[PDB]
Amino acid sequence: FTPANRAYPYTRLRRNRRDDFSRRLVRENVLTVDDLILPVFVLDGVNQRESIPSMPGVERLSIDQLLIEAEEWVALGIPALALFPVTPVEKKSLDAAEAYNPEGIAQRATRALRERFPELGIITDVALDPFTTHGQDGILDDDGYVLNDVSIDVLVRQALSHAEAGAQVVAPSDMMDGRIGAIREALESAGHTNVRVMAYSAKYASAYYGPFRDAVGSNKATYQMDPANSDEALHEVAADLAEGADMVMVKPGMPYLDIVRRVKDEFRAPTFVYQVSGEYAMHMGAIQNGWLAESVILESLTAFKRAGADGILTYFAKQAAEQLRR
Amino acid sequence: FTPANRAYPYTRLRRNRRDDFSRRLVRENVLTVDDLILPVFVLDGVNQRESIPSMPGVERLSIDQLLIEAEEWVALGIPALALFPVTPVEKKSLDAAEAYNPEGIAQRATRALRERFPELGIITDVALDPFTTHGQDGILDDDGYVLNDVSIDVLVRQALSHAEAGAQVVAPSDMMDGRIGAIREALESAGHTNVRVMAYSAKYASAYYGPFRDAVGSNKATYQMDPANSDEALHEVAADLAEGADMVMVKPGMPYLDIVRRVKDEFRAPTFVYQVSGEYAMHMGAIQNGWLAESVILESLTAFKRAGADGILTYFAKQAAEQLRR
Amino acid sequence: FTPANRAYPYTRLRRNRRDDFSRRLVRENVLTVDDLILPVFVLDGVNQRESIPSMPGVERLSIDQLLIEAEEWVALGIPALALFPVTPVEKKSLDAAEAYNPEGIAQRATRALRERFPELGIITDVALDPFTTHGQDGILDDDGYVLNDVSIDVLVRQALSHAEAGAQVVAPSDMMDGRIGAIREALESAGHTNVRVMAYSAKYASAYYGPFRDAVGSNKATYQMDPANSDEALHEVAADLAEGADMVMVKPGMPYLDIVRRVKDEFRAPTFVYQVSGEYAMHMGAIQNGWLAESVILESLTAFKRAGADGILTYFAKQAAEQLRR
Amino acid sequence: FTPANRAYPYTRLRRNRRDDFSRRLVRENVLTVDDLILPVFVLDGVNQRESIPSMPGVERLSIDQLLIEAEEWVALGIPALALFPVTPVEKKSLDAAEAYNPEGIAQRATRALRERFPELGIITDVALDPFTTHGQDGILDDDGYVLNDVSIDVLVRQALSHAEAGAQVVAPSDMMDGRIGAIREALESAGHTNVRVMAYSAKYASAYYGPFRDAVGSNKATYQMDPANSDEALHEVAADLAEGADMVMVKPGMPYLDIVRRVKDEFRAPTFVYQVSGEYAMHMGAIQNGWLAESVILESLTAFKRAGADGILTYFAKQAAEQLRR
Amino acid sequence: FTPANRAYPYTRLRRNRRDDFSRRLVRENVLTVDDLILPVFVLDGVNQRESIPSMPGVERLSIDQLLIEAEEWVALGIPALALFPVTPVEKKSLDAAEAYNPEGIAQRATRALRERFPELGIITDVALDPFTTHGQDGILDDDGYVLNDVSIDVLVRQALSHAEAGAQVVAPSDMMDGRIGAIREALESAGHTNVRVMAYSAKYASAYYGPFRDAVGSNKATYQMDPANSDEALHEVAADLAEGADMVMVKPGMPYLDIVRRVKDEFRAPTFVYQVSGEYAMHMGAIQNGWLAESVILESLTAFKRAGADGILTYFAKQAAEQLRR
Amino acid sequence: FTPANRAYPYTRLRRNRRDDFSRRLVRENVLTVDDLILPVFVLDGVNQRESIPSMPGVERLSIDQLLIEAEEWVALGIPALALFPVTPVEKKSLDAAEAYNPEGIAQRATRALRERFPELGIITDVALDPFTTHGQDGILDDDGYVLNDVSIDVLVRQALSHAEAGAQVVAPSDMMDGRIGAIREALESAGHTNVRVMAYSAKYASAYYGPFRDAVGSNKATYQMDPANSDEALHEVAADLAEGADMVMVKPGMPYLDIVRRVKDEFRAPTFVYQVSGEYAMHMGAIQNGWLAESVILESLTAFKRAGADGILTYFAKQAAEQLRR
Ligand SMILES: [Cl-]
Ligand SMILES: [Cl-]
Ligand SMILES: [Cl-]
Ligand SMILES: [Mg+2]
Ligand SMILES: [Mg+2]
Ligand SMILES: [Mg+2]
Ligand SMILES: [Mg+2]
Ligand SMILES: [Mg+2]
Ligand SMILES: [Mg+2]
Repeated sequence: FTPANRAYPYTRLRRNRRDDFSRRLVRENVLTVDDLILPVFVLDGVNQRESIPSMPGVERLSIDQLLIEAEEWVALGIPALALFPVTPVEKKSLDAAEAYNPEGIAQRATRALRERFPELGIITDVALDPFTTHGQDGILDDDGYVLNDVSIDVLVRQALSHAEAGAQVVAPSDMMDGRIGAIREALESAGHTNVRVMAYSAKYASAYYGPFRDAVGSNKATYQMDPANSDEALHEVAADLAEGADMVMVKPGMPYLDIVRRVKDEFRAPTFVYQVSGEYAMHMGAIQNGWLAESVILESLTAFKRAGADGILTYFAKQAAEQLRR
Repeated sequence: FTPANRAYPYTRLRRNRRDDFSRRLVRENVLTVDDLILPVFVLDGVNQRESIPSMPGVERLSIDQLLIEAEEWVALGIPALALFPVTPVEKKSLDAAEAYNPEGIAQRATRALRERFPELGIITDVALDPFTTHGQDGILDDDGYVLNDVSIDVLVRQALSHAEAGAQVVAPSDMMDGRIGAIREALESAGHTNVRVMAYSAKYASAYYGPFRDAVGSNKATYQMDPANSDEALHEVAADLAEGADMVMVKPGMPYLDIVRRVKDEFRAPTFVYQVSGEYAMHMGAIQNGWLAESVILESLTAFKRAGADGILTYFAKQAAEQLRR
Repeated sequence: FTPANRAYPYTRLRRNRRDDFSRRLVRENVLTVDDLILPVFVLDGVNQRESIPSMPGVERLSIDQLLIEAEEWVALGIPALALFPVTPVEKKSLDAAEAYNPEGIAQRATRALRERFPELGIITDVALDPFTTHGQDGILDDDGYVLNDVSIDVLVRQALSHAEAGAQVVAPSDMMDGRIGAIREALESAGHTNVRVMAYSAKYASAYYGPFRDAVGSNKATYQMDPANSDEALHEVAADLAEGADMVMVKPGMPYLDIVRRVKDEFRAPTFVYQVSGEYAMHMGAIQNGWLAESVILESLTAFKRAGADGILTYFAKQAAEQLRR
Repeated sequence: FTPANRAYPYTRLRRNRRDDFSRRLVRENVLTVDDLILPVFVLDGVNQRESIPSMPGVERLSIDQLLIEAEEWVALGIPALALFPVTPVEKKSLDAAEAYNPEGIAQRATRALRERFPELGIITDVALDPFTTHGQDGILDDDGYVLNDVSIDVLVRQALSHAEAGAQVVAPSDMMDGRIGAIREALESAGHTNVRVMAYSAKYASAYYGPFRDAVGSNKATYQMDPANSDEALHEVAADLAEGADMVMVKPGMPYLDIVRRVKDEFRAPTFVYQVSGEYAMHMGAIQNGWLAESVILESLTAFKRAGADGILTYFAKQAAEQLRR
Repeated sequence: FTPANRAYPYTRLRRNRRDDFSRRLVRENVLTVDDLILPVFVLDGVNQRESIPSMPGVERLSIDQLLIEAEEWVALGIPALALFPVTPVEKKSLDAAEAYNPEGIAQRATRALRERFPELGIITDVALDPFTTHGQDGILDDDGYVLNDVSIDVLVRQALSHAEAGAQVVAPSDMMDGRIGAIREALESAGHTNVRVMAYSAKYASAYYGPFRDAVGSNKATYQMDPANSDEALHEVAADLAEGADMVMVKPGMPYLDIVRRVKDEFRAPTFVYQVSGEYAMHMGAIQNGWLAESVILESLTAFKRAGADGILTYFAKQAAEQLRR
Repeated sequence: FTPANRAYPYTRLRRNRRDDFSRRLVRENVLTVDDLILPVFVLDGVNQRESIPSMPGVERLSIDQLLIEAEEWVALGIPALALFPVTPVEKKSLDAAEAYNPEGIAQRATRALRERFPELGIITDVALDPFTTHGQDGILDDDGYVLNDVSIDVLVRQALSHAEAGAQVVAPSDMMDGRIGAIREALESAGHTNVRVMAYSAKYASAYYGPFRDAVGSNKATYQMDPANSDEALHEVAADLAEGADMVMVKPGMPYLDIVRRVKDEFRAPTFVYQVSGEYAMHMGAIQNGWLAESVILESLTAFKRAGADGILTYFAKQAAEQLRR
């Protein structure tokens, strides 16, 4: 940046703000539907639609209902969904075998969506915490610590089962060291040459995941990042890029826009951000109370674009796409 | 940033995360009470405390009551308050003369606080919109446009009145071009050599100010910044620094943490951020609903520190200070 | 850095200095107990406490006494100790076998502290100079030169014995080329996945180690760095990061704050610094003589934080923690 | 900095360390006598040499004695002296008039030295605190605050008196805002076109000045810098360069070597550093006690060179010069 | 670089130039004997000293005479010699076997100097052009092109024979791709752990080598660099650093000071420069004609230091060392 | 610079060197005649050509003879001449009045050339040293010091006289501070809006000017730059650009190519360099002696282009132009 000796009154920054036409001409960023990814909670069974108290307006959907809702998501131009299965309690186990079951919810939903909506991106969640008995992040040693490499073995099986089900993108959310490279080598070995890996690169140990936990039915500091740390996120992303990630993600979203910006600025790679359950809930609640105008939805999403995000995982994706088409 | 060829498994970023002691050693940023500024809403009477509906848990206080609660804020070590008077409708006018009234709420509160707590920082609000007939940002021309230099004349008189009342800091929130230099020159000519000017430098035309209206009882795009614009913020800050600001501020806060980052990175000057009414209300609502843990408060405030903020204007200051103490 | 055309009298840098509250608000760095690591000299035997003339106020402690003193170090919140055994003269030998003895002082002290204070970080010293016959840095060839790779073989055995004793961090202080990578591969091979390596990366051939030598009972230019060289430190650290170090350290401390700064700025990695025996002795002596106020202790430590250090090895850690709690 | 993929064992940084000749070839910085400035304490009488208790080995000297010892300093090639007069208590006053007295100690010493050693640089101290009733930094208001611009008026008269006495360099150590520009303009208007101004630009509110008080016989936070602050030093230096300083100084020295580094790196201007009384005393005390080898003197001074200093104000200048000669 | 708004007449850059003492204080670089390497031409036989018409004052020396002259080079403090054998015509051959002969001139001279002057650095020339029949750079294919990898095989044998003879540094001047890595691996494999490799990294196809060719008794564009190219030199040096060079050199010298500067600035590695035969001859000739003052010698060498060189190969090394001691 | 992991044998930098055509394609810089400025020595008579002993092949020419040879220079496409008058001793004086004489050699030559070759650039020398009694650089005070601002008064009158004579470019070589701004302001006030000012910005106190004295028939350290200093050159250039120079020059040339590089890199402004009399003489002497091939001329000039020069003042301009043509 060079200020170029710009000085009032020769320079008045209000002149460009004076009229809509000039504000439009100098506008640095615009949000479009191309930027939006919808996370969706997927139930077992048939003809199920369940509200989530902590996420007003978001429903968990059985696969038949998901296919029905998706017709309109596609009609709105939403490029991709991110699937989050709501695992039946009885399918949770010590070594998370359900993660790689070809008849698991994520795998079934994937095959169904790929057949019905061939152009719709399906991003699966590579993660053991939907399948472990008490939502722990992976396979535990005798001290209750999440074992890094052993958990990766299971994550790899899971990633392969998602690729087999036809997922165009797998997104590992587990925060094990080196899992991106492990998953990429396994995809490459098995001939899944074009399956994208969207790394959750700089994922923070956060209070903002609370409502998601309520939605899926479920310590973090030994794998997820300390919210205090910014330089560390660069090291996380550099490793995931070296290991072969096609896209890198920051999570949570708005509370870490500084991280989105540093990551985009330093690596110039496809950079994604998750506007998490907590962010959605606090915005929606404030809107319902009449504390915040509905225009806050697009403002919050524009923030991600300005900060350098290429795409945004957001529960507002349908509302935003509606407000963008209109 | 040099990645220095760090690679798994020689590099495992979980090793520093393994134990609390190493997490503490590598922790990049820590919030303290010396980062906190409490905004307070000030009433015109005596023995008055009112609850604000759209800001649950925030009260408007008469000066006598403000003096009482300030005992607690000072005991907690909160360095400064930012005063926001709740102007009676009868004192509102087209010329905003109440802005520089020696017996305006802001002026009376300042005098009372400076006398009772000589070490407590008082930051006054240099702004016409609390004093105009319908909350417009300044003096209007025939077209209803907020005239720049003519509004500045009033803001200067107001800043001088705050300095006369003993405010250590005046904070112009008006977003007229060149007002920082005009206020600084007036303060200098009048001999108020040490009155700090905290510029609201990069202040966005935002939906997040919604609940503030409910607190103080009140076209923004022609003076406040387009949320889409990041480069433009650097030009705003550069001008305010040239014009004599001792500190510069980004507003709103969490939706603009990338802006905080860029401003701190490029200017290396004292950088402040406002966690605005809508950010407070969003968080408080989710906490009250039991959707989010109370730990999000410290998490939200830590973000500002990590992003580069030196100080945070936050309605959570007392709560935060009590959590930091214990 | 962009100066932003800031000019007296519009800019007066004394305004922020005018009051405690504003000095606090703009304060760029603060020292906390999270930043402190205490080095401790450990004797053989029982019920031993020996003063060190060249390090007033520092005592060498047998393990029983160390456990007793540690209760209070932990109570003060000191996150970690760095152990320096005082090796009995008769246990020194040509090929430094004592370095890896499971019944060596460092190994015994480690097991005792890990059991008694499970949350306290134990940083061991990976070094052959406590175990060689005349304090030489490693294994000598027939010319009296310290052989690089042969010394690393012994250092690796030692590092493994520390990991076996339960040390969470091993800190190689030997300045052999490539020892960080050698030690990391051996830790990885043996399943010590989470043992941290705190590299003494840029360690200078220094006169400031004199009192430490007195404390432990003991040429340098062929392995330790020439104090003239700054660019070279970057090459040292880049290699240690590539080789898998979790933290990198500069030593001595205050005489090399420029190096701390370059290292933090260039690599953005966890950066440590040793305020060595000589630095402690000259400060303590000057304080005892009434030449320097006690406030110099916290000033010297604040310098490390400002310079970019994440943690500081300092014999003042107890005094500083006391003065920070109070 | 490009690490250029250097890796062990292809890269072994010990190879250049192997022999004295290669160490000499790669040596990045060398101290010489042309880096050294000797501060001297000057008495008001004749045939006077006094030992300073808190600065062992440093003497206060009458002008006749100063002239004698200067023969030795000149023979050693020390380029400049910095004069610090020891003002008799009777000459101290609220208006600090002695500061510009044509027969003040500083003015008499300057005239005598310029005549006797025409090639020797004389750096005078532009400062009010040697002349004020109780060593306060400048003229006080009713509240006991050091008034900026009014103190500057006195400093300007003083700088002019030093120039009239023939000083080649005036060095304002007062830390008033804008004094460099005010002194430069006065010097220019009076025709002292070639009088250099060595600004004390980044001078910290430090405990390290303790022994200086014992030498000269004498709220600092309101003009001197907070030790925590690094970015702020760049703003101080930028202003002094704009205002006409020929050289800029960091003070104290070794506790602020990161500041020396940053200042040299960003401005590429002649950069000076003061190894202050407390740094001297710390080192001298440890040497006298036999805790540190006398080689620490050259090591401490080499640090300044490596950090970026062009010149060092040091009480060790004569000792250093004798060591460099032999 | 930030100009810091420095402006005449507040800034007059002549003030620092006014007096010797201040010019000395701000002087950015100084040449010392530590910077000098003497190239020497070595004859077969005994009691030989031959003048070189194109290099006035430079003599070729048999080994006995070289030992005699070296006593004084060592007395002057010259840290190292670079040896250039004058190969007997009858020892030149198709496959340059003389390069690795343990009884070759370079090998014999090396053993003799290492025994007699153990502290003197001996830099040998790894090159096939002294041993090929018509001074071609290496082994020719059937088109007369210098084969890269086959020539490296011979260069490696030669480098090993120099290490065996005791050379502390080998300097490959051949400009084959990858020879630095090949030579380093062979040195490492054979246990020559500390033998330095001083790469001729960015060596240009130059007319300035003419007199050297006369001195040793002897197309270039297919291996030596085009004098037009600057970016290319960075690629050359990056590769040599990756391949394990301890020092990197630019050649010729003064006509490529821009390259010295870029190389030092970009890599921050030990950077050397050869002031070649042509540079020496044109300076010496101009001095002998009375066209240039003798002071041009030190000026030319100071240029290398200012440009960023750590050491200089120069036929003026004895004259310069004399003029530096005196 | 990103090395982009280029490694042998995948990267072989000899591949582009293999054939003339690829060498031509990758060639980074090319000298042309549009880079060349010819300095010429101008005599006061008619029918005069004199050989300069210390500049073999360079002639001093009367204006009539200059007009004749200029036919050839123009036919070769040389864009500009730099005039250096050879002032008769009778016209030399303490006040240097001949400098602005409308019938001075420089003024007469300019008028004659502008009329005869309207497209040929004429660069006059703004300098007092051709006109002062003993070749001193300007007007002297009682101490023999070259007074800055008083010399500038004469230089301004001279620059105006050159502009009146029709010079398109005035080039002040005097090294007084602020003279560029003073000349620019005078030219502007007099309406010479398009007269270019080519500042000698970074002109070193050099031995390389020796033969120039023999050409024109004639303490430098107090105005010309110390050869040791590089950072200082950037401050000199920044000032001249601020003061209105259209182009800036480094002098001497080849000994300061790092300075050319830094100046072009930092300012990106039209950058010129003087291959001075001593550089010419060194090269010419070696060529005449048969020590160096005539190809060194183009090699020396290509260096300037590669270093960043836009134009070169060179006594080889005619030779170079003839070589470039053929
Ligand atoms: Cl004030
Ligand atoms: Cl003067
Ligand atoms: Cl014109
Ligand atoms: Mg990771
Ligand atoms: Mg503005
Ligand atoms: Mg190392
Ligand atoms: Mg200042
Ligand atoms: Mg190469
Ligand atoms: Mg100049």
